[PDB]
This record gives sequence, structure tokens and C-alpha cells, in this order.
Amino acid sequence: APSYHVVRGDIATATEGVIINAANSKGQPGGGVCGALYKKFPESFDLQPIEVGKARLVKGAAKHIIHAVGPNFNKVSEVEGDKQLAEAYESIAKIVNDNNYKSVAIPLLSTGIFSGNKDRLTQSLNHLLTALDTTDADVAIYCRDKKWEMTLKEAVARRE
Repeated sequence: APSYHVVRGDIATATEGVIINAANSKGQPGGGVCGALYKKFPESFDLQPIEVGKARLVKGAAKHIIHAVGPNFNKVSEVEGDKQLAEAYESIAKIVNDNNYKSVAIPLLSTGIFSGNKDRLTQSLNHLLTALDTTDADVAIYCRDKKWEMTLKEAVARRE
């Protein structure tokens, strides 16, 4: 178990060695970041069909990226989204150790577009910490909004 760092930036600037993005069984990061990532790295636009629970890395000549399957809680029950959330985090956590990373840019999922309505970043964070507690690497979390760097700082402070 390491520390936690927050950076307000974008996926298309997440030069942390490694990036995780949503992909789902469609291969495509739901929302809009698909466009930024394409605009700077069309090589990560693999958008292959992926399995359900499995994360697959994508091998962009511009940069290596990681693509993860997030369940849509909006049309998946708590039982299946619990598993799929931990399956994503297992694929990620195993990959982190397999590749022996010290620090990784991991965004926060299930936070509007997959969740639909309820599950939040506080929760996905909790589970992301649980998976990454299993390493003594570090965890670097972004989002371009600023309220999240405040709240994540506040909780990172209360986490001492």
C-alpha cells in the first residue's frame, strides 16, 4: 500500500507510462474522451470487441494504453456489477504487478455514464484503493473538473 496523488489533467495528457480507459465489450471509452484520445493518439483507437470482465491492453505506436470493461450498472444488477468491477480491477491489479509498475494513471469509472444513477467515485475509489493496496506502487487519479481534486484531497487527508 503506497500513497495517493491526484492530478487535474486529461487522458490525452496522461503520460504516466500507462493509462487505463474504459472500453467495455464495444472497445470504446464511453462518454467523450474517445475523441481526445483519438485526436492525439489514433493508434489507441483499437476499439475491438473485448470480453466481459477482461481488460485488454492496446498497443499504440504513440503510447501503450490499457482498455477496461466497465459494467453499466444502469442495466446490470449489483451482483454482476460487483463482480465486473472487481474483474476490471483484477485485470488491472494483476497487470500492474505483471508489468511491475511503480505508479499508474487510473481514472475513476461508474460515475454517471455506467452507474446510471447511484454508485459514485467515492465507491469506485474505495475499491480501487482495495485493489491497489495489494501493491506498494502508487496511484495517480485524474479528472478535469477540479471539485474532484478537492474532494479526493479531503478524503486522502482523512485517510491518514
